[PDB]
Amino acid sequence: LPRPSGTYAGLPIADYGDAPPLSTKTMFWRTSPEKLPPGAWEPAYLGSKDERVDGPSLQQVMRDQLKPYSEPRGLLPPQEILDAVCDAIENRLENTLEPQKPWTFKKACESLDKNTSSGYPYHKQKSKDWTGSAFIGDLGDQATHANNMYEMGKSMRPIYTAALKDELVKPDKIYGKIKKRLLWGSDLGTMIRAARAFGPFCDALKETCIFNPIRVGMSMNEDGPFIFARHANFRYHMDADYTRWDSTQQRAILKRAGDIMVRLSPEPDLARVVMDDLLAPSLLDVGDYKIVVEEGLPSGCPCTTQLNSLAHWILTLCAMVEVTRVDPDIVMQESEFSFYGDDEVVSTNLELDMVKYTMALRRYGLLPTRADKEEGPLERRQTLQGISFLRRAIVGDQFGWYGRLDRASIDRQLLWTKGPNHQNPFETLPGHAQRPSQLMALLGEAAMHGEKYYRTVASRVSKEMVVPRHRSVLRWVRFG
Amino acid sequence: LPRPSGTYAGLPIADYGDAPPLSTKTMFWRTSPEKLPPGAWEPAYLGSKDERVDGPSLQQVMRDQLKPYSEPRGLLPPQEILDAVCDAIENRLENTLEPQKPWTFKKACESLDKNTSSGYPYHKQKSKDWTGSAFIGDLGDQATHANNMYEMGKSMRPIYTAALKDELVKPDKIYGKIKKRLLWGSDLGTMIRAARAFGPFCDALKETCIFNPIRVGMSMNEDGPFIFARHANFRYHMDADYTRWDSTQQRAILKRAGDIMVRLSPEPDLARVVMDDLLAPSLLDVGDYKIVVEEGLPSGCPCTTQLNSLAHWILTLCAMVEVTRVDPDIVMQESEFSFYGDDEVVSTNLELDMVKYTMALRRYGLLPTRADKEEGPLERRQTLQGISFLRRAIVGDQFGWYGRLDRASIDRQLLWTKGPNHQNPFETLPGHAQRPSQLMALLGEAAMHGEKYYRTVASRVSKEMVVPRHRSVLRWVRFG
Ligand SMILES: NC(=O)c1ncn([C@@H]2O[C@H](CO)[C@@H](O)[C@H]2O)n1
Ligand SMILES: NC(=O)c1ncn([C@@H]2O[C@H](CO)[C@@H](O)[C@H]2O)n1
Ligand SMILES: [Mg+2]
Ligand SMILES: [Mg+2]
Repeated sequence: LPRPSGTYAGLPIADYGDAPPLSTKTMFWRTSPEKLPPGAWEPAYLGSKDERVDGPSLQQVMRDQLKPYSEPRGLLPPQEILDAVCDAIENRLENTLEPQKPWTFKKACESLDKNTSSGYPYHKQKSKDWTGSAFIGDLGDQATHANNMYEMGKSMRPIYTAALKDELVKPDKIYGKIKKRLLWGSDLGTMIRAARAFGPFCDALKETCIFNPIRVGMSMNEDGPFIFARHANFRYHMDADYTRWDSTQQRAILKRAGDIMVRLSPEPDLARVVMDDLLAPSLLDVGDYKIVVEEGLPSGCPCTTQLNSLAHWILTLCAMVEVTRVDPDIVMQESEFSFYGDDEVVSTNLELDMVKYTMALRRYGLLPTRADKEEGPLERRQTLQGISFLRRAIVGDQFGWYGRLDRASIDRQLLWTKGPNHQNPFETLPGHAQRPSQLMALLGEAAMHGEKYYRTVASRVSKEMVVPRHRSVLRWVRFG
Repeated sequence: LPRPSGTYAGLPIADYGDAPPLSTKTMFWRTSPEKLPPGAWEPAYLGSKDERVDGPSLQQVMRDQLKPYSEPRGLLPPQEILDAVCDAIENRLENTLEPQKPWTFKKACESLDKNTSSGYPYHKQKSKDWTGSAFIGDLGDQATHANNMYEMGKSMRPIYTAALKDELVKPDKIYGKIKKRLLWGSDLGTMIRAARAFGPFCDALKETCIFNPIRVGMSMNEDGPFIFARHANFRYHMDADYTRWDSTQQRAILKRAGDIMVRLSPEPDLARVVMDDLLAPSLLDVGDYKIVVEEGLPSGCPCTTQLNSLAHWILTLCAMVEVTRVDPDIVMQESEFSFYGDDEVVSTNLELDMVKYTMALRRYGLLPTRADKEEGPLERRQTLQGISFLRRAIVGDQFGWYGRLDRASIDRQLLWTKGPNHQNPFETLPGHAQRPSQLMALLGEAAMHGEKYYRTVASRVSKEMVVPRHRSVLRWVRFG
């Protein structure tokens, strides 16, 4: 790790790799031996061992995912606008966030998801070194060292591990041009430091997820109705529907978001050291090599999705301010935003030139796309109905607004179920005894589509009855 | 109690009275010996012993309050409209209310406010016969008999006790034309029966107070923002601001509201017996006599304020349906209502002829009044801002909507404090050690008016410090 030399997928090699091989397995199993409807989604490509198609290696698929990181960046928004929007944003957070006490090492440790990997360098499930209150063994060593560096304000180089997302995808991403989504896996030391540094801010932010636009932490079922009611106070509604959000980010933008997180943290000088590490040119371990990724979002650790949401807030406000020429905090008097990483809903009373708005977005290097996928510009509508958020269509009736999962995704979840990793997606789980709460929730989702549809998906079990009456589950899913 | 003969205050005497004399005391004490600002509110008239003015007897003041009950009633809304709106209303409640289990005698008993009177015939504070889990002694006898009548579906005649409200009033109601507000005090037996009958429905209703328009049970601070956000989804806003709501009610309207409560109750046949008793010509004990009050609202027991809110819903929908000619449930797709007894906010997208709307209201015998108190018709506005609800002005900024208590009422609460009953309102409590949470809440209210105003009312103590910074209490009062 002196200085880089060599190139992989268009990016500089900084070191030999330590990551385990990409997974060739999926967690999805068919729920029935029957034949899939034509055009059905299926688990993403499993690589050379994947019986369904002869395709490239997982590594080559990953190589494709890394291309956008060497694309030239877009332009910075005009400096004066950028400063004004960041100030307005930080100021809104000062007026809303409840000041927090610092997180302990112990709190940082309990916060981590114990079911995912520790990443570099042990790449073991976190629970495997977890007593219930602390990390011991290898993980305990790594945790404790990182924590000492944190308290001394000393810098550590994060090391991320590249992976590919096991998820259902439309058949074309398997039988046409193979595509599978890139994942950044943080290292345990970095997760510890980020958690201690930023946990307080993130908790304060979540408590605020209804009246601030960063919606991370919200309950669709509990908060959706209030949040959507808010959006509906405004005349115009839209969704830029971005392509490649994370890989098109500018670190310079991310650093402005980071500055805000730092200043709003209980231990700002300790949190600066950590943020500077997160945002410095990143080491990504693709297996054979660790490569240097200077640009785009390094999406590994616990609080990046808030960092990303914050960057999104900054950009959206920048574009709106540039076009309408109204002050960032005045725009926020006339608008309601929802952000969750790249996911967005923007509602405003302001009269926005959509051609200019799209061009500004594209100029910052973002890739917004129209619903109909035709050559731009973005459209705006005068009804919230039809826009979506967190994968749920936004619906309004006489009782209020709410998020509804579309019939296709409901159908899909009836066709697949989660289980241990395996090679052949079309295998049926022999367990024939799953889906406790899952099923119930699916009844909930379906009830919201009317009795006709609900009666069909009440099909059914098992392989314990019986079907709750439609009225009853509809009432239960919408109301207290 | 055979049949009526004789007249008191224009109403028929049915029996000799048993009520204690009207109170000559107030619970309010000055917080300081200083002289009141001119025009300051003061506790209502205390009768012949009231040092501040030579005025009539409390009884004569009450006699005046009873006049509206012998006024001829207004017209019933056209039958076809009345049926349609009631059906739409009952139907909305069916789709929203979570079905309930019957209340036990024990549950009915614990629900009662133990700090108020038992009314007829013991007129003792309820706590005085209360073990912590059951009524013993006299109250136990009365409770247990009423409860047996309830379970056998047997009818009892309610007996209400007239009182006059001890509250702060504008000086003119003390030094000009004396006025003091009539109160109906239910009898313990009736409270038991109404509670067992209607408690389930009322609890189911309260759980629903955000997405149904009967707002009884709401928290201004917690629910206000969501509720007001809902209202703000609509274009037009208004408030009929009624005079003498309760005394202008038609029992026939109240019975339609009652029918709905009955059918939506877990023990409908038992609840019918009770509702028929509540709504039958009522015995009101004014001291010397029990008089028969056939019309207006008998506002005694636990659930009348929901009954009254429901009647209000019926009337408002009737007037809107009559004028706009759109179906009651379609009106409820295009509107948001809030009702709390006579207190109302009506928001709609519908294009309402306000002349026709006022005339329809007046025809049902209601007395809506304009903000400026000039000869009608009611106005509508296009902003919610400026309308009030539950005595709090409705305010909206970039964070959302919320209820704010006006500076005058805040000032007032600094000038008076609650204490034991006494004769001279200008006496200062010698206790000089009160107002724990009270003060804090007052800081909250004042913070919402800006730092300038907030700094002044931070005056202050005591007679423990210190003043929380304005930012801090503003944040605490608006947000989580
Ligand atoms: N489309 C969505 O709802 C979503 N979820 C997460 N992210 C953001 O994208 C990153 C990687 O997917 C995360 O860390 C978040 O910042 N976006
Ligand atoms: N103005 C208000 O907010 C209010 N509060 C209560 N009521 C109704 O009026 C009756 C007597 O005041 C109660 O039982 C309720 O039905 N109105
Ligand atoms: Mg969206
Ligand atoms: Mg009002």
